[PDB]
Amino acid sequence: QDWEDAMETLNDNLKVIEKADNADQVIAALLYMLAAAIAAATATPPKLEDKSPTSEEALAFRLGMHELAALITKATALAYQGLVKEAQAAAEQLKTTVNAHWQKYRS
Amino acid sequence: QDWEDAMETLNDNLKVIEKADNADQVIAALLYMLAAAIAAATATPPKLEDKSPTSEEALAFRLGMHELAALITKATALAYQGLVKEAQAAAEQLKTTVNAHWQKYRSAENLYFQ
Amino acid sequence: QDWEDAMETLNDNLKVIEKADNADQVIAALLYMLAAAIAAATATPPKLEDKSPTSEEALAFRLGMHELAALITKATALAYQGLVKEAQAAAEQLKTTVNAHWQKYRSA
Ligand SMILES: [Ca+2]
Ligand SMILES: [Ca+2]
Ligand SMILES: [Ca+2]
Ligand SMILES: [Ca+2]
Ligand SMILES: [Cl-]
Repeated sequence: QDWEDAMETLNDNLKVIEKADNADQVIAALLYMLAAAIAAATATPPKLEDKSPTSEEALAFRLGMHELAALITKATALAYQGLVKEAQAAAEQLKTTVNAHWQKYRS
Repeated sequence: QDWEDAMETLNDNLKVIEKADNADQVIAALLYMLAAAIAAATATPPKLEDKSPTSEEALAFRLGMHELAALITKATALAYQGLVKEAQAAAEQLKTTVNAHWQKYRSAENLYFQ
Repeated sequence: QDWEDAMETLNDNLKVIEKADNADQVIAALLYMLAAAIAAATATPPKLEDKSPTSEEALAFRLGMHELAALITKATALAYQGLVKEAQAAAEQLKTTVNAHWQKYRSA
């Protein structure tokens, strides 16, 4: 999947998490988000199409995707413990961090 | 030897997944693969022994191992849902990707000058 | 968020694992450790404040954190199979790794 596909998967699974009723649906959605965040870190967003992958700018992009994976993993740990509303709050919060990355690198 | 060892762990656990009878057996094998994929991205394969770790070619290698981690994680999501046949099919697909990475970065010395 | 805050989360959750009685307690703590290791790889520790983020020294730091995430994930696989004592022994090994990394990268 290209970068925009991975971002769509993040968007689609955030919507699943906010409507979820039990931990298993929240964890499954977070695992799909984690896979997408890892994939996004290996892809090239539009704003970086012609940049050297070892540039400071490309590294900052990949680190930003790694930050998303950290937050997704923390929300997975909350949900694993049965703290489903807490994991849902964490997902709502990391929606804004995902959005920051999306807006920075899209188009 | 670290990269070759990780690749062996990937191949070993793909066989576990093919023989698995339930979701928990598949998930455990995928978690071992994910650990080996992450470890492999910190290793230097034979093809890159002489290159700067900050070179483009070394980064491309690391991102290729991260691609494998993403496929493994997706298979793990399928197995967590109970979609065992689907996770097994995803694993058969990532075997092809593991093979491609292995052929790209392994030592080619047996093939020199053929 | 601090590199130091991620190191504290790793330290805290190693104590949780050492006192655990069952696999789910170990798995939850390992997942918090995995989140912290990933987060730490995106931070700049004091030792690296004077270096380019694209330097070999910064890359070695990030790969040391990735190495820690691999060990954490392997301990999670052990605990997922019910091998609680094995997972706790793996955690004792990564205590050493976390300590070494802390000592290396703290202080400018
Ligand atoms: Ca597409
Ligand atoms: Ca069988
Ligand atoms: Ca503190
Ligand atoms: Ca403290
Ligand atoms: Cl076999």
